[PDB]
Amino acid sequence: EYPTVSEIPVGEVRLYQIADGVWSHIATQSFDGAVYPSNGLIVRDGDELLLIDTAWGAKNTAALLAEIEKQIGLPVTRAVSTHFHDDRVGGVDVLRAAGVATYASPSTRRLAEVEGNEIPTHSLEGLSSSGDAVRFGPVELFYPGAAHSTDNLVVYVPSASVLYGGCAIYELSRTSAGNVADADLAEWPTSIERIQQHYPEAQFVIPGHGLPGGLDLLKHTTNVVKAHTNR
Ligand SMILES: O=C(O)/C(S)=C/c1c(Cl)ccc(Cl)c1Cl
Ligand SMILES: [Zn+2]
Ligand SMILES: [Zn+2]
Ligand SMILES: [Zn+2]
Repeated sequence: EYPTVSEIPVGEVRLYQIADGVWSHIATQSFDGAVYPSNGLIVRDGDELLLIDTAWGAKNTAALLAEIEKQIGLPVTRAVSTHFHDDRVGGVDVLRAAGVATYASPSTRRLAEVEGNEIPTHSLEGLSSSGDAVRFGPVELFYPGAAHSTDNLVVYVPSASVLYGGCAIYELSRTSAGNVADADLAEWPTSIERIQQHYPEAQFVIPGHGLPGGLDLLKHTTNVVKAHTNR
């Protein structure tokens, strides 16, 4: 029932209800002649919504907002980008022009600036050291350490036991490493270990791209990363 890469045409956005007031949003994008899926999260915050990550681009993000307006009908007041790559911050300008307050760690904002990507406005405090956790409305933000990127955060929704690992977590069908240009391969397994240590009760784990599963995705990503390490 979860929408796959092949069912979403580029430009469109699907929403998937996970629990009471917890959705993921799924989009697609073309890169080097191939089509990739991309996940984000939507968490109800009273009568407002917390957005996790853009839909990979200005066009997709504008369509994500229109789809939230149509399907949920509650305002997105804040948004967090979980690291600095285009699939997480591409569309921040759209969010900001819509009146959304955009957030990311100081590291993420700096790395986005250096990369020439869109820069979230607000700086998240309390996430400077590996293992740091901070509450942000209806979710907990967690810096597990460097993994897919030095700045990657993961998001936990306590009300529904939903762990959003972002691009630090691979889907099961991905058996080889993606683009690891900005990754810390040496530390990636340890960082996943921290996620496991801090959210062992997680029932529903969302990767940055592809289908969700359980906590098996953590060990799965460790296997792929270590396999790539021995390439
Ligand atoms: O594998 C991933 O999860 C990501 S975000 C890969 C990537 C990188 Cl490393 C740089 C740039 C862009 Cl656009 C993307 Cl998609
Ligand atoms: Zn990335
Ligand atoms: Zn503001
Ligand atoms: Zn990604």
